Amino acid sequence: ALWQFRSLIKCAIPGSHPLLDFNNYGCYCGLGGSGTPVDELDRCCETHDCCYRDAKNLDSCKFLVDNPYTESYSYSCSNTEITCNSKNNACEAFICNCDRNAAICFSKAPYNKEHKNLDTKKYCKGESDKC
Ligand SMILES: [Ca+2]
Ligand SMILES: [Ca+2]
Ligand SMILES: [Cl-]
Repeated sequence: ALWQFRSLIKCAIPGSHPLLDFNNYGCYCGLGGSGTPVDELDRCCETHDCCYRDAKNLDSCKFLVDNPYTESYSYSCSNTEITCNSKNNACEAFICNCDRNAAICFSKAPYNKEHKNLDTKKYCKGESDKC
């Protein structure tokens, strides 16, 4: 679930505010995206979206017609470390892992505040590079 993803971000990056910080950043950090990623953190967000695309192609997820953004899963946070409950079903487990990979990628990527709230219409028009 989207709110859970943001919780994962807070876990890996306690020093941040998932919404104000990682939403409306670059061309892909936020709901969907387009164009060419502006930087490493932006690439993390692009990758994340493609992860959700892959999820929808999983057998289990297909049958569930599950929506990555609203599908809830079980996770726990421990000292900056994220854990996706092994009891989540295969689809839920793939979605949680997508979010987990994203959160970790964010934590490693440098944050460039000038990439915040870019004009998608004058910096992101076009198609994604991958997926
Ligand atoms: Ca996005
Ligand atoms: Ca669920
Ligand atoms: Cl598509």
